[PDB]
Amino acid sequence: HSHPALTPEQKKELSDIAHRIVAPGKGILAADESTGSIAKRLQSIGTENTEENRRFYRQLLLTADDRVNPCIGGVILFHETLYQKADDGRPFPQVIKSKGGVVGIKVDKGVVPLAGTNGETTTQGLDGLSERCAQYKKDGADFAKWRCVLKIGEHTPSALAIMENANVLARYASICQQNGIVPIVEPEILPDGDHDLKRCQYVTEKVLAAVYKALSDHHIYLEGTLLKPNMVTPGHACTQKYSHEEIAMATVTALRRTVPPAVTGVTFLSGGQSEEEASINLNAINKCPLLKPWALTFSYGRALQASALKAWGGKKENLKAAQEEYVKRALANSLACQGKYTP
Amino acid sequence: HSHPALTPEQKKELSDIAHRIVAPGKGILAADESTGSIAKRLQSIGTENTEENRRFYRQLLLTADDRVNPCIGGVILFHETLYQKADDGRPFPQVIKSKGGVVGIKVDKGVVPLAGTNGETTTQGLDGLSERCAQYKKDGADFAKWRCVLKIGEHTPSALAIMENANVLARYASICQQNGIVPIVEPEILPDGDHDLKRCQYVTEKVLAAVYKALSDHHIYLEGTLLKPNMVTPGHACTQKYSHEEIAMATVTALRRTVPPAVTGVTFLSGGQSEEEASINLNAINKCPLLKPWALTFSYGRALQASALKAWGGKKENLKAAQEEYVKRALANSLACQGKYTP
Amino acid sequence: HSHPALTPEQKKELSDIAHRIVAPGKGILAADESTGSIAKRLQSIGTENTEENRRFYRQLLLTADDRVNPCIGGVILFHETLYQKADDGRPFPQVIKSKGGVVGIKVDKGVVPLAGTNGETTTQGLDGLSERCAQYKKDGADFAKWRCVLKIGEHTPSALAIMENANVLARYASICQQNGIVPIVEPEILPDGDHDLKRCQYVTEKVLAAVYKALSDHHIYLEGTLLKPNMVTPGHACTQKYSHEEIAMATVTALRRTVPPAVTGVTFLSGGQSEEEASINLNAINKCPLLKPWALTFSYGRALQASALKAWGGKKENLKAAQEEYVKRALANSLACQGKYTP
Amino acid sequence: HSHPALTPEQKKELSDIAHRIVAPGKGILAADESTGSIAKRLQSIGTENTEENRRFYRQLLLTADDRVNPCIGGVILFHETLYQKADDGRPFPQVIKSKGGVVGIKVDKGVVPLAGTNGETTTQGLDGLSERCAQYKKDGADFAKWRCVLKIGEHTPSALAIMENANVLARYASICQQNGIVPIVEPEILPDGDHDLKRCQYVTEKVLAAVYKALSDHHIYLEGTLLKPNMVTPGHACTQKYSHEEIAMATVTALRRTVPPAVTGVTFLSGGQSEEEASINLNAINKCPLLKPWALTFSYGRALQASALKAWGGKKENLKAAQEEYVKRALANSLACQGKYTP
Repeated sequence: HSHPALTPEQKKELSDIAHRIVAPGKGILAADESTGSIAKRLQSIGTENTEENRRFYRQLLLTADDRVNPCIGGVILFHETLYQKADDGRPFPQVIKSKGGVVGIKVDKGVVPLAGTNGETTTQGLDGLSERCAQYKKDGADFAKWRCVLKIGEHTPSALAIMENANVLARYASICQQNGIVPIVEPEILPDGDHDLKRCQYVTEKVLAAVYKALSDHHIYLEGTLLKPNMVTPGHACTQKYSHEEIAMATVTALRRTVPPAVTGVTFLSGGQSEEEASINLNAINKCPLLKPWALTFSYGRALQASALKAWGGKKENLKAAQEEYVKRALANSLACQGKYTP
Repeated sequence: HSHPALTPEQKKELSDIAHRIVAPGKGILAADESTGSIAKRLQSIGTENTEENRRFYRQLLLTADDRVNPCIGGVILFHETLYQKADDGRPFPQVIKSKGGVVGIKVDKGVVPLAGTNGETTTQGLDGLSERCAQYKKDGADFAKWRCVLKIGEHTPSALAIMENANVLARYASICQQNGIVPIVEPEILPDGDHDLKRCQYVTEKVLAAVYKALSDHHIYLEGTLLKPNMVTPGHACTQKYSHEEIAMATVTALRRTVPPAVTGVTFLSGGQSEEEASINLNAINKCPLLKPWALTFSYGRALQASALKAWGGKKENLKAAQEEYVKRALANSLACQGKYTP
Repeated sequence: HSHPALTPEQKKELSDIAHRIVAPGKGILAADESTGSIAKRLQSIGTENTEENRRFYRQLLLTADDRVNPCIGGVILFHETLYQKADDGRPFPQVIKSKGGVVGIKVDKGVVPLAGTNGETTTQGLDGLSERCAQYKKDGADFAKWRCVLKIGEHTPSALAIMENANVLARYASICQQNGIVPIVEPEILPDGDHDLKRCQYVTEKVLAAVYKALSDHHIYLEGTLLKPNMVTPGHACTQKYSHEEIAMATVTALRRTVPPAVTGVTFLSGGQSEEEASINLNAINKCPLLKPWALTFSYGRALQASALKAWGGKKENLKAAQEEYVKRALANSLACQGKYTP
Repeated sequence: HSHPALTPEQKKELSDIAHRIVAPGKGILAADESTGSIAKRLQSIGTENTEENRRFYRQLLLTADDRVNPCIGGVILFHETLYQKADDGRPFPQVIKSKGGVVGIKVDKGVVPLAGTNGETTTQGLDGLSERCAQYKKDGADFAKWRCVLKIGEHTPSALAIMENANVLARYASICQQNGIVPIVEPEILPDGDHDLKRCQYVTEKVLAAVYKALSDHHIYLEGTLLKPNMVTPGHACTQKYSHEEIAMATVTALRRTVPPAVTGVTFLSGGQSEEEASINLNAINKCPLLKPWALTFSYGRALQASALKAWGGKKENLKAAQEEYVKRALANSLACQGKYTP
């Protein structure tokens, strides 16, 4: 017997938000760095960690030139950044919505170790998620993000890790879709270790298959979700070298065997890659001569803002220059969304 | 760790056969009627059941005019019909391969009752399937067929029935793909009972999701398989009337949420429908304004040959007339494969 | 490959605690009533809800006569009651440990609705459970409790509800066993509705089988856990009347088909039963002529303290009389643990 | 909703047969050796393989002295041996039933390779099993046997192998229990390789847990089945030496964590062990100071008849001497069923 989890109006608004995010040529900026990760990033540049420094850095990211308006369709924020205001007086959700963006929020509470496994982790943050999601929906957040970690090792990932992460992702997506918030499912597979394209493709297919089976078990409206996978790439210690066409073929082949075409868009990770090779690989993925029935776009945390963070230096007078670097990367990644990129 | 079930040459030949079957404009004739079903069909026309009568009827089906050559890309046969010869001297696999067809064979051994359930059945025929598939591959069979039965009732289908049928279908597809034979997965959902489009769509999504999860568990090469579903249609005793656009929208929506686009083609059933409404519904399915990244074609047992069986009458001198009726339906269904059909 | 979740010393201390709790003749008092439930219970007696009233009621429960010392081996407390002190100066964990009890704590955060189902709920409270369990282990808590709710209806419980509750219970038990705390798994099946013994036994067997499969998937040390099921009883609106021997036979039969004998003890619920019929049914369960290879004891919330709450009346001078009623029930339930009870 | 797979009379007769087989002091002789295995065994002794030689060897096994009457409660036969007659005129089922035995039959059709795995096999023989089981029930067979093979390796057994073997075993047990035949579930784990007690215990617990979950999914009457596991023993190439008490503790510990006490009996394998060490290990298992709520007995193929096959030599005049050796082993194993054995 069928009891509908969503009314057709809820399905319509979720599909409308999900189509607005991964619109052709647009992508996602991931400004969701928590205090420890952004503390390490501000320590690398050599500045102290203060609320004013983080607010100024996200001012540099969010208040850029108007040329990024058909570049960034969605912005993932922290919980703190939702309640911070710009110096003009507008709060950051209004700054995002003023120039055509969609406000997001990273809603997980970190990783917990799984007992009995070889360093496998699950994700935390399911308690109070309905009240928090209603509160973020009142504050302008229209989509969310949840990050699961899986690593390739000797016998890892086991069935327990993939099963638990798929169940937690489906529970998260159900709770988010009850409150009118488009969930972004992110089964990140770590590129650590030494493993070729074939094993990474195998693990990607198994993890994505268990994820979509768990999404089918929990009555998830697949047209109002987004997928956030990592590109099928060799490990860091792998000695064999692969062309970008082989990486793109492995990624599109691992995606086409699992992902149903009702899913609205696919937003790739950077995943420890360089700033230029991520756009090169995304341009190669969008140039693969297969039939890809979804949006292939970017959700880059480091690969959008690393050059801007370097050219900033913690000094205010460098601002525009740093912003210009960011704008450059955004423009490049927009062409990487369309297959029209060339370096 | 990954141990490949198939070498790249096996993947290439399976993809080549699967692309040859569901080629644009082509479809599947299902002449696989066993002795009991074809005995009831010959009793309805009023002729005795003899080997010569069945051989003559399949002569009428297989030796038709050359206008069905870009209509029928594959023909499913019985075990007996593989070893029967035409009166010209050519055996029926050579008659099929001479005009551009692909020879198939129905390989299951019927249905067995599942204990503890409410009239739910599983499918039989896994023993000796590797030797039988190698023998049929020597005799010209390049694809196979396996039929699972699921009915919608009060609390049926249960989890046990869908789990068992998906596991048996995946085991069948693994055994067939080991021998170079493209498997056709057929999870038929019975249209008996009174149930609307929404419950049939719900059961279709759940059954197809469990089927493709079991196919992912058994390392099936999804590019070298075919899918044989039933159209999402209301029950026989359902009082509500639905347009063909609503049936087509429900079918394409139930397919797009589950089926990954690596699957080469989708061959629909007739499923107790009339001869004209099946082609009308297939033309409506191919005219749906959604993005459908696979081949939508027909595999019609009764809806191709019912008019030919009626116009035959068991008399030899009627032959061409009966054949002409069959040719008409084939031509119509070819346009139903392309969306260019109109009655 | 096997990576041990627990060292042998952790297994030894968990088995020692679990053997100390369900020792022969001993049982569990469930004083874990939260502020809403105990607010309804104090409203039924006609007293206001204050911290002093709840502290005095749990003083009446915990500081009773020394005749309950071979009666109660474990006491489940609230989070608040761990930090409340008696008027003598001893905190309530020290009052429990002074006379031979084991301190427990109810650690879940309530129930959340499951989307798409017919009124089915999952349980909340997984975030921060490792830090909370280490904190409670520092404060004297040696076991925990987690309550999942499942109801029998038209098509409920579905596979989604039992799967999600079993996975959440196994995750809870893993997190508790990492910190040296014996988990008590409670899959409560609601007695609401009209259903006979056979359907309640069927649902109990299916739920307990999925629970123990999920416990096997998560590497749970089964010798250091406890099981908290409900007695297999007909519904509230069921018209058929059953003897206590039939209820006991259905309970022992549903337990013997699922529960492996490595589980240390089984602590039954009251489950909305009367004060005397719970002890009668437990005496019947311990008098069943089958081989029961675990501890059959009680964990009664209402069926231990209802008469004491009634004879208290909110007046201090009634105290001993109220306590005497409680002591009576405790003594009776101790005989209900041993099969030597008679009314 | 519950539809009973078995009436109470069917449950009563299955429980009666299952209690008659594993009666205290009794065990199972496995004379089910097929023509290839018994051909290798007769080639080792140096005699030709003929129907008369196999009939005479099973005459030596089945027509022994009356001292084996409270030793052997059940005998597993081949399909051929059911229809062979003794020289006195009685067919072999009547020879078994005359002195208090129960006639069994090995009903599987061998092992099939699983594609994509590292040398993992599934079991064959599900087709026609209802008609074959009704035929064997007419011919005096009251129980059956089915053998699944699982090996421990680098990453084997995978989830696919254990899932498929558990599903096939549950389907087999359902089909056998529909026809009034007690199924004997045998998940044999191969002792090949080099692995300690801990990994063999881990694999035994995982395999038995998935087996009993699949038995719960298929509505199997657990009181009318038998379990046929292998003893938890180190590998053949394992360098570490273990006492018989450690092997017995590992076996009873792996059994107590999984097997519910509704299962009537546990019949251990020999599993490539010597003739005396199997009885020594079974005596150690029955002397373990844990609570074991089922029958612990033997089902020995080679460890009962190896000395009789050696002392036979293919010569008729040696008969009684060979039979005497067999009787000795049977007597020893009867004491190994009771814990009263000493060498």
